[PDB]
Amino acid sequence: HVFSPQHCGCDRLTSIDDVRQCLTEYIYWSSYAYRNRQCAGQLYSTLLSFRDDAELVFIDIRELVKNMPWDDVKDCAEIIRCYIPDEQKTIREISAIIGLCAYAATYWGGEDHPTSNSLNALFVMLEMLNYVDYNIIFRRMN
Amino acid sequence: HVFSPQHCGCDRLTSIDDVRQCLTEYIYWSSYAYRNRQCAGQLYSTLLSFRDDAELVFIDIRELVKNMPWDDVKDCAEIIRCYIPDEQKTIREISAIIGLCAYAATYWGGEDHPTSNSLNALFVMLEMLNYVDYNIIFRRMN
Repeated sequence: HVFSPQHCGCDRLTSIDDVRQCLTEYIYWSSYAYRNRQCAGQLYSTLLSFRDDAELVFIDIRELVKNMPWDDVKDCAEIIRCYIPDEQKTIREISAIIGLCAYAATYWGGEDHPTSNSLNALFVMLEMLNYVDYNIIFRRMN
Repeated sequence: HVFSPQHCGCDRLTSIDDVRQCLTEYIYWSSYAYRNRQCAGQLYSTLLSFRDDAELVFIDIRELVKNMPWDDVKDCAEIIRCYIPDEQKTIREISAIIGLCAYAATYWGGEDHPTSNSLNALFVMLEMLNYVDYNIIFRRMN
C-alpha cells in the first residue's frame, strides 16, 4: 500500500483545475512512492520528460540539487530566480522548474518515506508557480 | 521506516523561521505517520491541543470535516473564511485553523499511505496562513 496519485494512470488532464493537484501529487510521489507504484499514463511520461527541460535551463541539475539550501524554501526560490528571473515565465522555464523539483524530491527522498528536504522541494515549486503559469504548463498536459 | 518530523521530539521552537516547516510536517505527520512515530515533545503536546481551539471555533469539527470539499482547496478556504473572515486573525483563530486541518488530515489519511484529501488539508492551511499569522502562533510554540 503506497500513495496513489489521482492522475497516475491518466493520459491527459481534463480541467485546468486539476493542474495544481496533479503537479503536487507528482512531486510528492517522486519522493519514494515511485519505486513501489508505477504510473504508465502518457501524462506521467510527459512529466518525467521535464527532466530534459530542467537540464536545459539549469545545466547540471544533479550538482545543483546537492548545492541548494533545501532546508530554506524562500532561498531556494531566490536561487531559481537567478536562472528564471521574470514573473512572466515561458512554457520551457515552467517545465524546467517542475523538472528540477521532481529530481530534487527523488534525490532527497528515503526509500519508503519522505524527508524534510524532499517535502521542501514540493513547496519550492509552489513558491515559484502562479495561476498564469498553470494555464501554460497545462498545454503540455493536454 | 516512517516519516520523522524535524521537531518531533522538540519542546519548543528556536527561530520563527522554523514555524512554517514545523506546522507543515505536523499536518503531514497527522496523515498516517502518527501511529508509527510517537512525538512526546511539549511542542507536539501543544499542537495537538489545538483541536480544542478548533472545536471552539467550528463547533463540531467531525461533522464539518466530512462535509467540506477537500478535493477543492480554494473552496475549503472559502468555507473557513465564513468562520474566520478577517485577514487579521487572532491567536485563537489561527490555532483553530491548524487544529481543524490536522484533524482533517487524520480523518482522511490511510493506514500506511496518505490520500489526496489528507494532503489537501495541508494545502488548505497554507492557503489560510500568511507570515503575520506565523509570528503570532509562534508564541504558542515558545
